[PDB]
Amino acid sequence: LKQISRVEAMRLGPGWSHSCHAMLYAANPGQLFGRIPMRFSVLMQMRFDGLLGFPGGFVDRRFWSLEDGLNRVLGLGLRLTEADYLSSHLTRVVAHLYARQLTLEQLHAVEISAVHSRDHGLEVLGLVRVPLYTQKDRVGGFPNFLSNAFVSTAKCQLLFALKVLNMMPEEKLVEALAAATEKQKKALEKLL
Amino acid sequence: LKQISRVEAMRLGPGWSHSCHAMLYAANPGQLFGRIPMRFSVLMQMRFDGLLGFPGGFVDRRFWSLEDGLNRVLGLGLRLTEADYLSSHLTRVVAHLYARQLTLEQLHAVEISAVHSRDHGLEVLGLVRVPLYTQKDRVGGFPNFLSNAFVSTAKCQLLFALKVLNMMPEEKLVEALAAATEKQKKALEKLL
Ligand SMILES: [Cl-]
Ligand SMILES: [Cl-]
Repeated sequence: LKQISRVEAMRLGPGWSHSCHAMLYAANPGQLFGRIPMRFSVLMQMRFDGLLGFPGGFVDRRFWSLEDGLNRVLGLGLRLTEADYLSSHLTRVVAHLYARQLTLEQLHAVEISAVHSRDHGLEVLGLVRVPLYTQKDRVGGFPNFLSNAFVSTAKCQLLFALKVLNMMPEEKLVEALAAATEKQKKALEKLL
Repeated sequence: LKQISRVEAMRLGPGWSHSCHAMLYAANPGQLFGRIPMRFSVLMQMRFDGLLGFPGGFVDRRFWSLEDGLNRVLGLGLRLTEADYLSSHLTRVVAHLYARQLTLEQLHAVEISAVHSRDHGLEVLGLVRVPLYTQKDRVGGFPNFLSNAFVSTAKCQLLFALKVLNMMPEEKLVEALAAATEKQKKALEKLL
């Protein structure tokens, strides 16, 4: 999945569309069932098209910079800047990823704001927290989560961000994705 | 997937576990992008194990009837009865399904209550609305939704309930599931 610099992406022809998305996350000192460390909580959402993705959407560059556009397309009813920028990937779409660490209290505030948003029940069908832990059965939690259906680029963006923000070791991300994919294969083999 | 009567399920040995779940839904006169009829909204949720399911959980029959247990395990921070019962299926677990039509306003109230619940961010990671429409590309909406990962029995329960409550024609449910499964197959073929 080709990476491109923000400033080079901005020079692409008018035939290129730009999407901007935000990964909002918080340290989570919670312990599921009092024994499984949650470590972090990340917000994703169910989109109108039945896929999981990050808050955000397409930015009309006739009106807005990437950052000004981002803040207007989050749909969370709620100021991200270049300081929050992570990377851009070619998917004729360039997908721009931003990330911001909040307190867990602030992350909950976003969830509350979201349910009261104007976009709730239209383009956004509900927020979900990503489980980053893996249960003893080696599938419950993050591997199962990664076996859901994601909008183009979002799954790759999630895994990229977890790595580069030092939220999970690369080895554990590789394992979780392998477990997810094996699960999908086995499930499809039962059906076919 | 074997069906069993409620009263026969109640006679099963102590080696059988019982789960009770609720499908809360409302008529939705909304039109996505002003052209796609939404028809109904149904609530599901992201569980702690990274799978989509209905609100509910295991009922300890040493303490509660199926109905008394159901109302205590919803996790929505909020009275379902035998009148709301739909069916029971053998999955060593019997999965009991209940359903209740609310106003859209009441359905939104449940979403608000849920984000403020004691279980939010523990066993429940967020509610989502099911998109029952299909976009012009024949995958956006319900087929994509059905391509997510579901906890045992939930996907079958959803499709069963949509049929028997006359919310979607059987032909359209069959089509949506076929589209979902073909999508999963094609996606897995790209990876392998
Ligand atoms: Cl576990
Ligand atoms: Cl469409």
